Amino acid sequence: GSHMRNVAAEQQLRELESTFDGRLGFVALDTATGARIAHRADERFPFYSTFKTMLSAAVLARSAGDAALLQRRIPYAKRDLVRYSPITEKHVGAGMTVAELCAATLQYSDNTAANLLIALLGGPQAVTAYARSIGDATFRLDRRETELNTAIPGDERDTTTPAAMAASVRRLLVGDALGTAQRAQLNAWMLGNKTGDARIRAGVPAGWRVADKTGTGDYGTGNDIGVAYPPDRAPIVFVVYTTMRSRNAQARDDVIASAARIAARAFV
Ligand SMILES: *[B]([O])([O])[C][N]C(=O)/C(=N\OC([C])([C])C([O])=O)C1=[C]SC([N])=N1
Repeated sequence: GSHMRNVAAEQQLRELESTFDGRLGFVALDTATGARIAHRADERFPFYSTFKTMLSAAVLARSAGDAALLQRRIPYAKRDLVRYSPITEKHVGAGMTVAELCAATLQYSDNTAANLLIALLGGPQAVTAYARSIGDATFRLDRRETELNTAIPGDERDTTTPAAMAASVRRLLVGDALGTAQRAQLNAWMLGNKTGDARIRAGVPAGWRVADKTGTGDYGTGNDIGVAYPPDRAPIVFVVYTTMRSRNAQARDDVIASAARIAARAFV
């Protein structure tokens, strides 16, 4: 890689942003060198479901000191279900274990699972407190699902910046924010994500393994965060936020894939 290639990538990101109505917020970090490719890196974006990575990390951190927490069963009823709860709607009554809730919220973006885990931790402010503990001064979780997805212009609730989220994803999945076993579990869950095949995954080479978490809001908006694990070189962190409002899902996913492709080109 080189600075010149990273500057070219940033120009290509600006050109990409001109292809849709809205803003692109992008950071990629090459962990072999620390090199960064950035576009609107310090602007706030609604994080939508990508916060579920921070949420699950906070649960895992608590589980490091409570060996039974991940097996604890949390009951809930049909009245507790919010919109888009494909896994939790199957287990109304006796409910699900904390580990199962984490897997559901990470791999299917299950919203009720997220709310149950937020309540487990003591409320949304506990997720913000966890972010502070790992060095993220920017992240703020103010609301629960599904209200946190409103994305009102100028509203800083339930936002972060691409730079702050990339730093947190790096520390969580590649670095020292969590203990060994918990870092590994977070990677395992995110490697098994079911919702992101058309986003960051679609922009990187086939042999790369991707651990990602998607987000989706109103009006065909979307985002994706994660780490790619190339087969014989160092991991690369990807954070792609947008305020894109699209006519269809394919257009939105193509922008996110393209942004990842631009950074992969610069770093290989
Ligand atoms: B998260 O951002 O993944 C939670 N997403 C949602 O609640 C919404 N949609 O869910 C679908 C489209 C199934 C998804 O792919 O995540 C959503 C749609 S509009 C809105 N405000 N939230």
